[PDB]
Amino acid sequence: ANDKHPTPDPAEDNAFFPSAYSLSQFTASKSDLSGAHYPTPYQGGRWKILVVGADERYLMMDNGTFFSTGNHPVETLLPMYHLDKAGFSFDIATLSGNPVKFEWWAMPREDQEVNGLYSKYQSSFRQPLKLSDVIETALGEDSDYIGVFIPGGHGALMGLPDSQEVKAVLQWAMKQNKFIISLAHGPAAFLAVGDDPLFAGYKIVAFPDEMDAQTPSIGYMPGHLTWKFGEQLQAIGFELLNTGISGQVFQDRKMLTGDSPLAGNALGQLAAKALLAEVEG
Amino acid sequence: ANDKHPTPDPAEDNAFFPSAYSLSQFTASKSDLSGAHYPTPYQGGRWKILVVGADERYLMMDNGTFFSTGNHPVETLLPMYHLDKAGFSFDIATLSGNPVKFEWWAMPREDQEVNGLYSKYQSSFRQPLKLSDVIETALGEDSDYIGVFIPGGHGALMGLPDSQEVKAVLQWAMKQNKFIISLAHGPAAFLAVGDDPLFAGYKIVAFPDEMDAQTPSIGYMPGHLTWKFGEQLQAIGFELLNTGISGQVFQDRKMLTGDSPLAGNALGQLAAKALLAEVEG
Repeated sequence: ANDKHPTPDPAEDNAFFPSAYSLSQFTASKSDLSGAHYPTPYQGGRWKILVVGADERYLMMDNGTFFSTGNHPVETLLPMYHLDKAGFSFDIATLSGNPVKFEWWAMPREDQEVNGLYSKYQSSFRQPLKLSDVIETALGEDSDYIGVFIPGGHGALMGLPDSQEVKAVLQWAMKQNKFIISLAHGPAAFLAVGDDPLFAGYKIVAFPDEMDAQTPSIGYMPGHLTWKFGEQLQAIGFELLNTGISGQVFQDRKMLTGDSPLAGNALGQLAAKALLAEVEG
Repeated sequence: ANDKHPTPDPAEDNAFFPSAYSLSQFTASKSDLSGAHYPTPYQGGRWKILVVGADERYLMMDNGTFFSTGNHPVETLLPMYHLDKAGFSFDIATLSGNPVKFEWWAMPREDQEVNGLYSKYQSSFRQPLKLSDVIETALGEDSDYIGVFIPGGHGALMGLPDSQEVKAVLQWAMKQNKFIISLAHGPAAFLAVGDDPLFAGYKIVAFPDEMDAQTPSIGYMPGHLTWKFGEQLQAIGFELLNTGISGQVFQDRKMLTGDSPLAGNALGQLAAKALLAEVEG
């Protein structure tokens, strides 16, 4: 079971899940969720958070094979767990309006708390809002969103990075001074601003490009990525604070980020703290 | 293959492929592709067929499970095979721009010609055009599209039926008197016109709602459809000509339709014929 060959995904031809060996290395049956206790949660009932998920599971590799990916379930659910306990609700959307796609092979199958949160929001993940509608009717100056959460997973590398709709959402978050929460490959979505220097100088942590060039060696992916989101973010003004991963998180004003799936819990704590602080006043 | 239990799709939670039993009844290792010989095929190198495929594989059932579907490969590749033989090219697009999703469980693995056709357009199916780009520059008054092809498969029931972009394509096709080719569940895409009476009085064949209501009994789908595309088509003026399925195709002006996966070959011949007759007009 310590095999390094990518595992074929029967749902799609020439598609592969991470090899068994890489799975034993980067996934676990339980998550490290902890410290999700907030004595004074938000009771206002107005402020919620918008989640922009990935609507595609299959990412094209340089060799033509499809990496069977999507949003990373730990990177998505842990931050949501803390924010949920902090008293905030979530609206879930995708660009196409099609179901959010998770990397189910990374789901902690024996983690009761994490599974219970997905259960709470499964109807929304499976039948999300279409982002265009949210832009049309739920943003603007008096939106009920206190922030936007863009989870990682390689699924975030598709659509989001060059979507005018994502650009609209980011422009709104900045113009209305809202929280922008992301981690790992999630920050690839920030590239949607194009050459609009909206994020010049911002400091973030994100999944290291170098590691993406390395995981295929143990079959985590069936080929290599066709572009590097890290260098692109740097090209438009972001300062990447990390070169490795350790579950590190960082807050630059209202921009909260995490470096990888290891940062799921730390990010949840970080954001819960920031959001509660703002409503506290 | 006697097993009638829906088969778990490992890529997605609570998603199921058709039961082994239903597959033995509705799919085969080879197709009935035949008579794809056109003595004098089109050689002008201009006219093309626009293909609008399905970008989503998971359809929500009435019981909350997902039917692991997509476009039906036979319904898709046979009409294309003939038109290819006829000398016409194709542009493949999806609403989101995400990869066309095929019901791979129905692909004839032992069909040489069919598999070779897929290989030829493999890159376009996996990395299709986004419909909005096609609408911005490929339509108009002097388009190179001689017709539009919308293949079936239950994947066609998602996105297409209420897409404003599909509406633009169909209103355009009708205004410019272009061929509209579809079969089985593909005609559900015609509902995109909403309340435009454009199709009043048209005769077409399509997969019967009555049949959809029963396939779940043998595990073809993990639940039942949440709506009936046939009844809605009738509600906007379409006259459904078929009660069951037999490979039946019909031509009413430039509306060319087939009744089910069985109509793939005949629709290809019908389309090839109609298009060849016009180009020589």
